[PDB]
Amino acid sequence: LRIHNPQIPILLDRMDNVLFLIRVPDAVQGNVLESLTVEFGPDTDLNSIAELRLFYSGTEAVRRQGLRFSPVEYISAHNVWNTRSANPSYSVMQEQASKIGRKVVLHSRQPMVGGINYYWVSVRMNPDASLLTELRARVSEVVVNGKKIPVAEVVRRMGYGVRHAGDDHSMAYRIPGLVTTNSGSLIGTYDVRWNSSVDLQERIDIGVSRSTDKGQTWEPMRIAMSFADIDGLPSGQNGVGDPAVLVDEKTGTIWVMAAWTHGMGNGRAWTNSMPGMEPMETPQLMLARSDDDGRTWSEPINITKQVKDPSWCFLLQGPGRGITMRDGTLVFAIQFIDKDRMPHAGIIFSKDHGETWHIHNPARSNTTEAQVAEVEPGVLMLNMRDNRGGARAVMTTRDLGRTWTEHVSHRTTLREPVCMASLIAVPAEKNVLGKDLLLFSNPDTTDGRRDITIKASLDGGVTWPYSLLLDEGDSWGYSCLTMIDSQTVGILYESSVAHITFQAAKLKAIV
Repeated sequence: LRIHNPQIPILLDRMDNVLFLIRVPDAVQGNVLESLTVEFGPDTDLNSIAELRLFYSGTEAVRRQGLRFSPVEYISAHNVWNTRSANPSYSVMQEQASKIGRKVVLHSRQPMVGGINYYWVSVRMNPDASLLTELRARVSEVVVNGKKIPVAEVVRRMGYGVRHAGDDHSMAYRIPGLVTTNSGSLIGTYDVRWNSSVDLQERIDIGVSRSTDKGQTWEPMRIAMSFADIDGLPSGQNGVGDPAVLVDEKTGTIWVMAAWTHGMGNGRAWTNSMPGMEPMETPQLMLARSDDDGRTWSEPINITKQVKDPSWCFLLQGPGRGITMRDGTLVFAIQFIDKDRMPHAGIIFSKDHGETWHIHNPARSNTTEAQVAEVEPGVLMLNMRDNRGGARAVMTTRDLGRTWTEHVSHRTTLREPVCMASLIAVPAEKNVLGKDLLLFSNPDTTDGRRDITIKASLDGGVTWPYSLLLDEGDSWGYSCLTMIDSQTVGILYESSVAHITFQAAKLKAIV
């Protein structure tokens, strides 16, 4: 008998969350799993827990290869009819408890099938529980047919599903970006993929979720940018996506940069984009600004003619977030497909608070999505998705992209499955550790998007000896980081439990 505690976020806004997965390998037909006791750690706040229920799932398919802790996904992150509770057709509730003591006993009575039997324990939190709650629990005993068969450290963390599949009648949400305003508000940005999860071209708008209480609650979604019916073309041929967001820091202005595709049938923009300058010729590089803390958004500003070389097939921002430099320069990461269809990553910047923008030179060939951070005063570090595979490319520039210098961590220190990644810099004076800090988040693998992990470095990205695993499950993998306050990191990412998941974690739990 085995018990697995999955390292996945426990969502405050869910009615079910997988706490324990239980596989009974070779049961005797008719034997009853009579009781099961879960024991919470001494420091666990029991007032934060609303409910605990035991579920009996069925048996297993005979040809399913390997040790498995479930026959199917119990709680869907894609079923637009229910992403918040367990699918009743996969799990049969055996008992549920609302009086949560230090120990909670759950009973079943189910006769049980010969061979593999699946059980699991769900936990529902109070919707107002602290997002910094750490939940330590274990199955202290299991009783099967009168016997206390043996059972044989996982720290669970909370989250909030800022966007679920089907929310507000949108099939999917993707490409998260996250920043903190000058007033302490959190701005979450993302694709609103209405008809499906497919990339541009399609009906896609830029959505914004705003929180003023460090992520405990999120205000209803706002459409910060849309071109639904610009020239009478279908909104499905007027999509805008892959947003990047930044805060000016001196002005307080919030900027969102996104790529608007016009026409293009129902094909993919990455391969159908062609050179030129006009909207019908090539995708447009668009900006939208908010000067009231993200509540209201301006009409789109088209900066294509400012920075796009006519020979490029495609110019777009690097999705996620941008930065303000110490000297006031606003900087986004950008990527462009050149005339030969070779992609390059770079940076776009403005020295006049967003009124005008400039691009110098590409950092590296055959790279796409990137994020930029100021490791040292006047030194920008570009961390790039590299098509060669296996590892992030890392380069630094002191002249805003005129010349680029390889970093020692380049193609070495940060593995990836070729996926978007987030990088931010936190000055010593702005965090509880009192040291210059880099924070990095991506799927910590070389193959497959899973194991979303925050990594920290105390020596400018040469070494990353601190990490925090957030999500075991498979996901679409994109993520974005910000500092909530001096003590806590916030991450908005595509998880195995919600299309757009927010989590907060104490800096001291990582370092």
